[PDB]
Amino acid sequence: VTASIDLQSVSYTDLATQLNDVSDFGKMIILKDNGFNRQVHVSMDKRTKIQLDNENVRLFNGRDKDSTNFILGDEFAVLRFYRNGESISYIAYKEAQMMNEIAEFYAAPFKKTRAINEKEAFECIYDSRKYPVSVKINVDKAKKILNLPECDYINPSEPKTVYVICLRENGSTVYPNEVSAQMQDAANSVYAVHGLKRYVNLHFVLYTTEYACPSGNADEGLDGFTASLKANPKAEGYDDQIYFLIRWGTWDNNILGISWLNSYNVNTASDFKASGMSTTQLMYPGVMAHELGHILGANHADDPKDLMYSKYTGYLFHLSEKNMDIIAKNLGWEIADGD
Amino acid sequence: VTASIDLQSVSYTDLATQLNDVSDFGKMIILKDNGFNRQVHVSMDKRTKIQLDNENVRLFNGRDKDSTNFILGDEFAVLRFYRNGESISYIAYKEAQMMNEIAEFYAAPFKKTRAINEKEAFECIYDSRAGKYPVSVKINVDKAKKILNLPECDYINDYIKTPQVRAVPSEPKTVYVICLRENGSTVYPNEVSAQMQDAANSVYAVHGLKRYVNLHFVLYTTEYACPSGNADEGLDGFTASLKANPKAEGYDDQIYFLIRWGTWDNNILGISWLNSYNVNTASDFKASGMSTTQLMYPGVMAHELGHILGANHADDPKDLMYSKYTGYLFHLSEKNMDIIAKNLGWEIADGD
Ligand SMILES: COc1cc(=O)n(C)c2c(OC[C@@H](O)C(C)(C)O)cccc12
Ligand SMILES: COc1cc(=O)n(C)c2c(OC[C@@H](O)C(C)(C)O)cccc12
Ligand code: PRO
Ligand code: PRO
Ligand SMILES: [Zn+2]
Ligand SMILES: [Zn+2]
Ligand SMILES: [Zn+2]
Ligand SMILES: [Zn+2]
Repeated sequence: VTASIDLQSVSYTDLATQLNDVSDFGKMIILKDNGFNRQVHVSMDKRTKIQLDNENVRLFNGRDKDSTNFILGDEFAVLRFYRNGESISYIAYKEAQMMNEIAEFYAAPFKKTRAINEKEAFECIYDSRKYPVSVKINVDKAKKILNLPECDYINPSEPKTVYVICLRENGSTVYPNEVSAQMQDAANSVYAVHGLKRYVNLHFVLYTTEYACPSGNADEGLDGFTASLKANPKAEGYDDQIYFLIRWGTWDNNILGISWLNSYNVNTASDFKASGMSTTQLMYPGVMAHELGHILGANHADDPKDLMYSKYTGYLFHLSEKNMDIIAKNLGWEIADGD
Repeated sequence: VTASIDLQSVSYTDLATQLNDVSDFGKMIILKDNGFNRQVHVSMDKRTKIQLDNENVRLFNGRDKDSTNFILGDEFAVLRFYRNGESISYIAYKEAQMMNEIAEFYAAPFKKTRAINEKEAFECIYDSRAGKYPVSVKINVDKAKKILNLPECDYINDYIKTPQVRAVPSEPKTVYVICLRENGSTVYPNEVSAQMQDAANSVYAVHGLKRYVNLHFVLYTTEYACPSGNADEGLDGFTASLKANPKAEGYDDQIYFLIRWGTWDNNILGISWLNSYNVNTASDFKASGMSTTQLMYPGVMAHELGHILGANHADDPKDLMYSKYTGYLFHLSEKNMDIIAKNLGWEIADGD
C-alpha cells in the first residue's frame, strides 16, 4: 500500500512521479534494492530555491535519521542516501540521448581499469524489459577503485533572501546533477547550524560568464573572478550577494576550490567580497559547502569528521561550535534566539 | 524601488526571474504598459500541482482585487489579467525557435482577416532593450474573438448520465485530474495549463474547498482517438479505453479528461458524465470527460470539471455553468456550489 522506488530499474519518470506526489505534509516512500530496503519520510525543501540557467530545480529531504536527499529538475532527477557510511547516488536524466551521454561519461574512467567490484561502485541501471534509465555511483567505492589522486585545500519577520550566484567558467562544461548536488550540500550545511532557516533562504542561480581563469593558479583565478564581477554590468547592484565561479575540474596542485575568508555578513556585504570558486565533480561532494563556510566566516577545523577540516574529508556538516557561532552571527543570529 | 514588468518588451526571462523570486510571503510587482499601471501582490498557488508530460508547471495568483494570474513552466510563462472586463494574456516561450512558432501560430488567423485595430486584440511583443524576433505575444481574447468572427460554440448537450449514480480533513485530499492528449492531437503547453488553472480556481472559489481537496493535474499521451466527430460516442469510447488500459489500473477513482485543441460536431467545446465524482464513491473511471484547450475558449475544462462534480446548467449568463459559452470562470449558483462542495466532503456546518 506504501509507495516505493525500485533501485534495480529506477528511471527519471519513477523519481519524478514519486517526488511530484510529495505534499506539504510529506510522503512515505520505501527505497528497494536487492538485499536492501529503507522507509523514508520525504518532504519538499521549501528553504532553498534553485535555477540552473533559468531551469527550476527542486530539493527534497528525508528525516535526519534517513540520510536521504533528492534533487528534481525537468531534465534530471537524483537520489542520494548513505549506506554503511558510503554515499550512493542514483542519477536519472529524462532524455534518452542525454542519459546515454551521462552514462558514458560516468562509465568512462572504469573502462580503463576493470574493477574487482565495479558493479558496487558504478552500475548502469536498465529498464525492466537497451538504453540505461539511470546510473548508480557509490562515491566512496568509486574513489577507491579509480585510485584518484588526492585533491585538497591549503592556507527577522521573514528570512532574508540571499542569492548564491554561480557562474559557469568560460570553456567549462558542468553537469546539472553535479552542480545542484554541490548547491544542496551547501544550503543544508547552513540550515543545519543554529536554526539558520529562520534568518536566511538561499536562492542559487547559474549563468555562463565570459571570464575564465588566466592560469591553473587558484589565487590568481579568484583575484581575476572578483575583478571581473566589479567590471560586469549584469552584476551592477548585486555586489551584496554571494558568488561562485564553477567548473568541473580542479586548479593547480589539485585544489578543489577557494574563497575569501569571512567575506559575508547580512548587514555589511558589499564590493563582491563574498566570492569564491568551486569544482562540481561528483567524486568530491561538499566543496561548494566548504567554500560557502569559509565565505560565512568558518575557519579550518580540528575534527577530521568536520566539513571545515583543513583537508578534504567527504563530510558535509559543521561540527565545530566556534564555526557555527561565527556563521550564524554573520547571518543575523544571536545566542538569545536559540535554535 | 518596487519590482516591475514592462509589458512593452516582456520576455520569458522577465517573467521567470520575477515569479522565481516570489517568496512564501508574496511579492509586489508593478505591471507597466504605455501609461497603464497595476500594482499586484503575487503569491505562489500552493493548492494546485501541475505536470505536463512530467514537466513541472507552477501557478501564481495575485490578490482577488488584482484579477491577475500567472503560469510558470521551464519552457513558457503566462500573465493573464483583466482590463475593462476583457481577458488579456501575455504568452512567452523560453526557446527562440519555439517563441517564433508560437507567435506565427497565434498571428496566422489575423493575417487571413486583416483588422484596423489588430494591435488591440493581438500583438507581437519585441525586445526593446535591441531585438529582431518576438519575446512574447499579447492576446486580448475578447477582442480577438470579435475580430476573427469565430463561429460560436455552446455547451447545449455537453453531459451524459448513467442509471446507477464525517469532518473537515486534517490534510485536504489529493485528487488527480489526469489529462490525456488525444491521439493525433497537438496541444500547446500555455493553453493546456490555462484550462487547468481556471478549473482548479473555479473549485477553490466554492465554499472554501481548498481545505477538502488539492488538485494535481498530469498530462500524458493516450493511444485513444475519438472514432467520429460525435462527442457522446467519443466520451463513451474514452471511458471504455480507460477501463481496458493497464497503465490506469488502480487509478479508477481519479478524474480524467481527453484533451484536444479543436472541438466536436455541432461545435461542442467539451463533454463529461454529470455528477460522476464523489470523494467517497468515485470508481470505474466514471468521473471522466473531454475538453478543448484552445486559448479563445477559457473555462471549458472548468465547466466540464463542474459537470463532473455534479454542477447542472445555470440560468445566470454570468455563471460558469451557463449553457452558452460566455467566458466567465466562476460558479455563481448557490445550488451548484452546494452540490459540488458536498461531493468533495464539505457540509454547511463547516462554513467557508
Ligand atoms: C554574468 O553574470 C550574470 C548573468 C545574468 O544573466 N544575470 C542576470 C546576472 C545577475 O542577475 C541578477 C539575478 O541574480 C536576479 C537577482 C535578478 O535574480 C546577477 C549577477 C550576475 C549575472
Ligand atoms: C493513458 O493512461 C495513462 C498513461 C500514463 O502514462 N500513465 C502513467 C497513467 C497514469 O499514471 C499514474 C499517475 O496518475 C500518477 C499517480 C503516478 O501521477 C494514470 C492513469 C492513466 C495513465
Ligand atoms: O528515464 C526516463 O524516464 C526515460 C526512459 C529512459 C531515458 N529517459
Ligand atoms: O542551458 C544549458 O544548460 C546550456 C549549456 C551551456 C550553457 N547553456
Ligand atoms: Zn579550505
Ligand atoms: Zn565519509
Ligand atoms: Zn555525510
Ligand atoms: Zn455544460
